[PDB]
Amino acid sequence: MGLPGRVPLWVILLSAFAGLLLLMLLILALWKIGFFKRPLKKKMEK
Repeated sequence: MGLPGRVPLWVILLSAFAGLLLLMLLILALWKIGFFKRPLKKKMEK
């Protein structure tokens, strides 16, 4: 066994799709660490 090192066009899709998962998770991950860093309209009643 051993491929000639070919590069399947899918590599771009399979990769782009693979990296998308992390690339998204970072953006979403921040949001959790972001939104959470912004409490909604504090309470009142003094």
